[PDB]
Amino acid sequence: STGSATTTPIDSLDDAYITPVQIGTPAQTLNLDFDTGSSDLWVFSSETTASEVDGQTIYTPSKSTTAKLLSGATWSISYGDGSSSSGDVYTDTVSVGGLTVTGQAVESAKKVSSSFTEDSTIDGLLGLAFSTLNTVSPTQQKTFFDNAKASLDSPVFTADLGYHAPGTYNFGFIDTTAYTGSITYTAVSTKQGFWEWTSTGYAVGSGTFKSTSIDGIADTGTTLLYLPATVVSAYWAQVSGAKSSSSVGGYVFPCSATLPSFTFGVGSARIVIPGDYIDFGPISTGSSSCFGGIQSSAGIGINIFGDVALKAAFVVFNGATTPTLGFASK
Ligand SMILES: CCNC(=O)c1c(-c2ccccc2)csc1NC(=O)CNCCc1c[nH]c2ccccc12
Repeated sequence: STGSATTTPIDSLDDAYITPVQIGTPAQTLNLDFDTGSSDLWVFSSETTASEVDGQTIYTPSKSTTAKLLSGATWSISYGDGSSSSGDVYTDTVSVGGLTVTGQAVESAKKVSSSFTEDSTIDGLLGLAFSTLNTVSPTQQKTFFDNAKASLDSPVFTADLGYHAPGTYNFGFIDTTAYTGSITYTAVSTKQGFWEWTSTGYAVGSGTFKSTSIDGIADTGTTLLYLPATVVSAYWAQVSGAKSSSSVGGYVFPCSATLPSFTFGVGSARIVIPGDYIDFGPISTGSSSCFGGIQSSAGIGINIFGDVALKAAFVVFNGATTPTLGFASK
């Protein structure tokens, strides 16, 4: 089997991407944020504290003839940005772009934090990292991909995120028309539960490529590109007037600037992130100071190849017995 669904930026800055998902019988369609950096499929629901719902579409398990309460199961997750959510668990039928999993754990939110309440466009998250990160207790649950994998034509999914435009998530096949050149595959460590790999280096604009190992994660659920302070300083040094602002929480730059590209290495291959992908607009409405899309990972503890990086590429998440990642230009 295979599945294919369109993913759409939630706003004009590509702050996140939402993908429609069918849950239950009859189908309830929710727009979920496909997140290769976490492993819980959780949703706004009829159980969510009412003051914490502000425009989201909710899953109502009582209206699904295939929903079953998973007895005694709860979940609770906290992310590095400080956001969180928690609740109970149902199993139900979940479909993505034609690919169906029965008995998928659907984690129903009783509580969500302010960042989630404030994003009316995101009805929940669909985790695509490794199932070892799943938070359901006392019995850990599997991701959608883990559940679907054996049935797929090939045990893979691909992310093709658009810049200011829709893109595609495919499950079970590689669309050879969706990229240019070849796909370069690179080794993955699953030890931290992430799609963790090692970039071979970087360049800033038309500058010389610096060969250096940068370990980090391929994370569709993080907006920005978080890299070591040395690398980030080298990038922003090329933008006149750019500075790290403690008050704003990272590098900012004059909105009148033309940003250089940023290149990262995948083996001998090179993915080029155009400069405009790195512009995240005024820090506050009407400001002429703009927020940068490349920021320091110092204090995260890991580097994160988030949407800013991934949207410059066609990305293969290969869930073969030894997982790997593939990157192609497009
Ligand atoms: C800044 C978002 N990323 C993280 O927190 C994160 C971290 C992390 C750890 C410590 C400090 C900062 C970041 C490691 S892996 C990792 N990746 C994820 O956690 C992926 N899931 C993001 C879920 C998420 C958090 N806030 C949102 C708001 C809208 C849509 C999705 C979200």
